[PDB]
Amino acid sequence: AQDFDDWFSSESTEEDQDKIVKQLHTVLQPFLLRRIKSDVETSLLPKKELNLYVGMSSMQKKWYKKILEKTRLLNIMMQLRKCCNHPYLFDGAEPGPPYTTDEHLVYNAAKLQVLDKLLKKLKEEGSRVLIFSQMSRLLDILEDYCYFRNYEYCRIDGSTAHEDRIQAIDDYNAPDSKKFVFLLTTRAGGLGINLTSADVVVLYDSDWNPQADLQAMDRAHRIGQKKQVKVFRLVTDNSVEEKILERATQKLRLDQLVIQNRT
DNA sequence: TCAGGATGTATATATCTGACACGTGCCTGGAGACTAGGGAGTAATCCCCTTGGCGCTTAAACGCACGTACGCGCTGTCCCCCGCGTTTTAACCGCCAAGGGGATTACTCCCTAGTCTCCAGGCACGTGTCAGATATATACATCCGAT
Repeated sequence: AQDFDDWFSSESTEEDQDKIVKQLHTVLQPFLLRRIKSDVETSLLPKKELNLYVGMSSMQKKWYKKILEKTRLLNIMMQLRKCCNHPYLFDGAEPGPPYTTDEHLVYNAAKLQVLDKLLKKLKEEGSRVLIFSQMSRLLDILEDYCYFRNYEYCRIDGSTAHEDRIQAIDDYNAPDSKKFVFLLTTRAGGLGINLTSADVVVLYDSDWNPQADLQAMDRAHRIGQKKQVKVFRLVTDNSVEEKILERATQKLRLDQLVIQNRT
């Protein structure tokens, strides 16, 4: 790898004039054969994105500052991603006992406040949303929030057997089906699962590996999809999520400069 | 169940002694210079630990059901151990003898350690092998429980 990693001049970024990369274009030419889905009209429909930025909530603003300045408050970087997702995960941020599922849950979640409105705006359009979230515990908050709004939902997350998985996917992929939100996790098993009878997914949380979220949005974008599929990605503002997305971005963009110019 | 005894438990009192107070001499804790080296701060570099997860194999752990054997309660029946009176004898002071042992308090002085300077042999670390010990199967021998 010394002749492969370092010789390539620090990923050919700070010491390249689009020449050494041109060399590697033909270096690994006779080893790979990558053919684009653009050249075939299988999905025959390009995808769409938003990167909507969520003004961070109030009680979250308390916690994020609290985490910084010095309960198992270890691995700080991901802890801040919990605060950026929902403070209710911190065991105590939510109002104490007794426990009720009401609008107070919606207030203390900067993403969910924005997400709630958009979940309404697609209800009238006959869309069915496919939430993909990290930290399966985060699903439980959405699950109960789904229970609060009287929405049709089913869950297929980790620790659910495939026979449970297949009946769950049938409920969503049924003829004249009625499920609106169907929960998963960013991994959600292999590519095999068929979600082409859908039109909108939500990447509630981003990931370090963009390819790990590339195929997840391909779950909807797979073959047979006729209508346009809409993919969301909530991004916390002036927080840890800001740096993760660009970290994914440059790793994502690394693919194009290396692979996406051969064929 | 109630009156009849033996035993601490208080009471007050004369006596012994051993804590408490006081004064001196001596040594050591404090003040004050001087210095040098131990540790605190910095800043590379590599490896491990954390917190979220995800998917898979495969034994253990759990639950359920007979169904014994044993933990427990009762009874009996010794026999052994406790309470009490009676002797008696061994501990416990007091003594005597002489000398040795062990602690101090000086003096003296050899010799054996620490303290340095060089300098090479240990020994630890990073490699590259082989063989001792598994794991399976596989046939063998060898208790255990029911006819």
